[PDB]
Amino acid sequence: IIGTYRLQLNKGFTFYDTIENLDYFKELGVSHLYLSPILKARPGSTHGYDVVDHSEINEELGGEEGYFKLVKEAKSRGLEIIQDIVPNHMAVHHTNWRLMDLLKSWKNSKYYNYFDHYDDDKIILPILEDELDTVIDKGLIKLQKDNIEYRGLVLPINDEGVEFLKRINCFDNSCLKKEDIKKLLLMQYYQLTYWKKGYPNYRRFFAVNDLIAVRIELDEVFRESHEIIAKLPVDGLRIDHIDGLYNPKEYLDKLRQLVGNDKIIYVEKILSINEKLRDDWKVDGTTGYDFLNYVNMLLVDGSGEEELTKFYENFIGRKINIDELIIQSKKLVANQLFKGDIERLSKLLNVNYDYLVDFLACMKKYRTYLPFEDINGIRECDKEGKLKDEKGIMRLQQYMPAIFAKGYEDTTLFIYNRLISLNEVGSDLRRFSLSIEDFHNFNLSRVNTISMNTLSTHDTKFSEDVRARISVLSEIPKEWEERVKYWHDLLRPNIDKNDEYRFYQTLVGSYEGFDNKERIKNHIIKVIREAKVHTTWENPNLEYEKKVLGFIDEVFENSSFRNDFDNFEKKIVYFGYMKSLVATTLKFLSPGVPDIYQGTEVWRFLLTDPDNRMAVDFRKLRELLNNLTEKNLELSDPRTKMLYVKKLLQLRREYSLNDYKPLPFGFQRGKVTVLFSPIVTREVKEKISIRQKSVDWIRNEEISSGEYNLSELIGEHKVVILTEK
Ligand SMILES: [Mg+2]
Repeated sequence: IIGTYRLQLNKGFTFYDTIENLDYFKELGVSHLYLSPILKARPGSTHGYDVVDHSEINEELGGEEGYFKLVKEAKSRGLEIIQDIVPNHMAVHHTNWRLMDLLKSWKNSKYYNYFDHYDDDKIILPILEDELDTVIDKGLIKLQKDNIEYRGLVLPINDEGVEFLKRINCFDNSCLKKEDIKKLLLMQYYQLTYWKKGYPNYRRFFAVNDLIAVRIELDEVFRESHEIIAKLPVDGLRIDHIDGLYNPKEYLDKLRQLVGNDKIIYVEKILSINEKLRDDWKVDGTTGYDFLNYVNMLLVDGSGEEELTKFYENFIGRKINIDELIIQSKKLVANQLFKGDIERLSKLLNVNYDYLVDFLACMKKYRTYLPFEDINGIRECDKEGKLKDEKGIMRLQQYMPAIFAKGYEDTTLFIYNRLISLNEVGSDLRRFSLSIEDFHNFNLSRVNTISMNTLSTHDTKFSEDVRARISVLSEIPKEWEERVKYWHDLLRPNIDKNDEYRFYQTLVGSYEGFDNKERIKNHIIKVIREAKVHTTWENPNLEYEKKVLGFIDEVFENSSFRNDFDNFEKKIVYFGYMKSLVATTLKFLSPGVPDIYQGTEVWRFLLTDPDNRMAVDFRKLRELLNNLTEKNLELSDPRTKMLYVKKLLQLRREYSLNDYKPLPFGFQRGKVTVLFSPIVTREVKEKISIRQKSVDWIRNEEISSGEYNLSELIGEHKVVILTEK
């Protein structure tokens, strides 16, 4: 109802670690703690999306005891929970006893249909670090009476294998041959392979072999997998990857039936160019990528579009067309990561493999929702009317988001580097910037929504503050161009200029001094592997990657670069905070519910997961909150941003806001007016009329009715908030 605060739970931050910080959250002003998944995940999981037991609350977080202790402790200071749940899939680990049961007994297992496996004879688990023969030859498979172990993974032995071991009267590695181990493995209901020379014959999360989907569309599977979930004393739920479901609508109807229509439910689901959530999803919105990108585009200055475009082209010496890039990247991922699944979907749907890859690469939204959506939702890419089997399309719909996500989010976003502050999850790189009236129209359609407004998550490519700095370049492209050409002649890098160009922008976004350089180094390596041009996760080009790492060591080692960059960067950083405050105000005061990624209630520069997964120093945040004040804060002081978070969450509790009236450079909701300027490096020339005695809500300094320059109202921060009386 007022604000959500996302916490990344794990062993290093447990239910008890949360309990210690409840007074902080309360005083910050937030109403809901937005908890990461809490069912038992693999031991040591830093994130909890690799579920291994549906019927138990993760002991590494505090177990069932800690959770209810947390909840009751939290409610006792007006804090509610929105609990992240993961319906679609589980992890291949021995701690997943349901899955082990299927591996042991196959058709005799009650969990035979709980898992989305393709074939009825075997399951192929491409999880070996080497060829099976090599693994065996190295003796990396340890035998017991009734189980094998590989790299700490325990898998059971079926009846036939155990009969074999009794025949040869041998139950450890000492009393049998390598070809005996071989024979034993070949007769297991599971067949282990090298992770690169095997297609899984089961449905995954995207292309993650470790994760196998559960068949929640079957009513027994849904009941069992939501047994603990249904008992949770929580105000709300967030649904991970709902687009993976065979029938999301049916799933939401059963979830609503289960936990009642009063709970707040958000879905993780990426919306495209004009899409909205299905009317019949009894759901209160998404986690807010739509909002994020609307603000994100608004922060970008349109007048720099042509110049940034032409320089990018000139600097890499290659023109890049975005629509072809998107298309080729989806086709790249279809063939590289999902060839096995698309081969099967071709046979199921009676089409040629290429036509089907062409169709998936054509889809302009993440997926269609037959049998509820009409068949003409696939009409436009199925130009030849080949796709007709309803259930086949229903089946295909489960893979459609994986092509969009892996092709656009995890490939295109790491290649088209014109201005990477835009390369975000849920973005549309076909557009560049957005207007205030565009922003108003977006809000107008959401005036009564409680959907999340967020600018940073555990999956966003960057934190909001990283994007705010890089977007400043759009306002000063000429100066930007000068710097890059000098840096490029100064350093003489033996690498792809697209990688080099990428790096510079990343430094601009994330600069906190020329130390701690392993973060940017690891990130850039991740970037170019995602890009899939000179290297990949499956086949790292160690020779190229070393050139890239060499370049970055040279950079941090070049006094001329450091001094030049440092001086350019002072401007960026100064203007970036401004954009960040504008965005921040927009997040708390637009229609919808504002979300806070842990630690980002102050300045915080996070790159891509896993960099955005670093520990948050709550002790420090508490000390800042303790010493909070409204004068004379340096813009770059962390208390400046925290001040906004605390005062706008507070605003949310005292002033009614259900109302939205657009202004040329702001908007009104009740007795609240927001005035801002997304452009920050140039003085805004506008007259503004304050009709009535108002209060600067951050400064608590009354402003009297009258005409004003806008530049005087918004001052250094580029945003003001006015309340009446
Ligand atoms: Mg995710």
